[PDB]
Amino acid sequence: CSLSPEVGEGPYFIEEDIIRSNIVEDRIGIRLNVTLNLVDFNTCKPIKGAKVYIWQPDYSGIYSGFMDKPRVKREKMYPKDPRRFLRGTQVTNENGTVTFETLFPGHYPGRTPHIHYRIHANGNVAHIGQIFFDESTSQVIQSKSPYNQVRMKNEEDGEFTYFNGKKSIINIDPQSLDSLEGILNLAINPLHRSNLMWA
Ligand SMILES: [Fe+3]
Repeated sequence: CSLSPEVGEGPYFIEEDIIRSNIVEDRIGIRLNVTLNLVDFNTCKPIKGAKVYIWQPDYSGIYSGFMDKPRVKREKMYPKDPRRFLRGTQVTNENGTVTFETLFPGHYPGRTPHIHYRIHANGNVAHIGQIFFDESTSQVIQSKSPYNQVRMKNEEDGEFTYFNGKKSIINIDPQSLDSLEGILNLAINPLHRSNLMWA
């Protein structure tokens, strides 16, 4: 129960209700279950009814909707393809929990591997961030197929450094090396209006 850090949205958010737990579609990689537990910063009690969005690139660093890897611009970015793999939304339960069935993310050049997330509560964009991986685990996974077929360090990454990525690393249960299980506990502020959206 300390306020989780926020991190810039980047350019590839797509504001669509795709409410599902399994976001893999046709993508290939290593299965990762991402469980996020949300509490209200103020009370430390779980937050119920919050919409959690995640989005991430596939193993070779492609984002669905931006598969033609277009030029990035400060002005509002619009997806060209209709694919939505590796994107989803889940609504927190009584316990403040959502779980997604995803893959370990690939990454871009000039970025460390991560999964984005954005949370709506009370019709406000309450919190935007990024999920990072412990260096040892990331190294293990990147040595396996298909991740090893195409890496900026956490500490080289502008976003990780500037926005406290250290407090935003997902905890992977090591014995889960059938499918990986990851837990990240977050404390957010449902009254906060984030200003970290791309537009
Ligand atoms: Fe990204």
